[PDB]
Amino acid sequence: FMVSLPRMVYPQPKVLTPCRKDVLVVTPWLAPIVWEGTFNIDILNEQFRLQNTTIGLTVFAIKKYVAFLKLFLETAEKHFMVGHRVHYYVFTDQPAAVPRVTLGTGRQLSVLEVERRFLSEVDYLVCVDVDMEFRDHVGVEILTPLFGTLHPGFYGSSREAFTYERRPQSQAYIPKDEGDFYYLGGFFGGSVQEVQRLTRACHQAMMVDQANGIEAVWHDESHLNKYLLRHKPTKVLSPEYLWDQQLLGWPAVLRKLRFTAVP
Ligand SMILES: CC(=O)N[C@@H]1[C@@H](O)[C@H](O[C@@H]2O[C@H](CO)[C@H](O)[C@H](O)[C@H]2O)[C@@H](CO)O[C@@H]1O
Ligand SMILES: [Cl-]
Ligand SMILES: [Hg+2]
Ligand SMILES: [Hg+2]
Ligand SMILES: [Hg+2]
Ligand SMILES: [Hg+2]
Repeated sequence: FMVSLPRMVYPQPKVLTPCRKDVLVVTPWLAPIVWEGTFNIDILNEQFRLQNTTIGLTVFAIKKYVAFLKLFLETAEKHFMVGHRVHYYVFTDQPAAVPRVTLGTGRQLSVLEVERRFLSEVDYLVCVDVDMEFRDHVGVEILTPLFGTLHPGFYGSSREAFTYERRPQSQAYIPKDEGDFYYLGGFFGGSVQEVQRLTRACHQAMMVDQANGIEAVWHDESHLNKYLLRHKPTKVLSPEYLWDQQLLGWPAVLRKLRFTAVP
């Protein structure tokens, strides 16, 4: 049950004025493609706060990667879901190496040394790589049952150029005449149920490949792409959500660089 939104004053949407004329803002299966300018964050914040939404953010930090936690968490505190309940889940082999980061109210962090728990603690799960930093707003506009993110190196490429697994012997196999986009393995999410279904499917597919003596060209990411090809995401995030300024610069098509690789 969703309660009524309160009176709100904002610019009237214009039916005869396209949102963006330079990019595709909706997929052929009617899933929004999230770009700056396509959403009014005030309306979305209201909708999700009225639901008392809790977002889980998971990251794996093994060995040397634990050194990326401080910047990752510090910037997440400034840009990730500010205003909503957030639960960070840090999976690491070095519990004592996790930095003591100051968190805002309503936000907590759990260190898990290396899943029904997720179902009772959060509404959505966002899974990302730790050797990154938030540089701008990453909010509720991304929340949906299942979302994938456009790889910054292939968003303007033809499917034939996508680095999908091309060997029929692999469960991640995708022929040259199939494929919508090339999604990143480093940033996906959705409801806990959908995320667990995706990870469960990926795990099983990778076990089958292993038994068959084959490893997908881009490992987990290859299987992620096969999954999202057969189970269309309900929202697709633009490259604004995972960029590498050192390697790709800052093109005009990107009004904001929200989450980026650390040089
Ligand atoms: C079109 C192209 O060759 N782009 C490459 C990127 O692919 C590459 O980033 C890697 O991409 C592969 C999949 O092709 C994996 O996702 C890997 O994890 C990425 O690091 C970048 C950086 O090497 O260089 C170009 O942009
Ligand atoms: Cl992840
Ligand atoms: Hg718009
Ligand atoms: Hg996850
Ligand atoms: Hg997997
Ligand atoms: Hg996967």
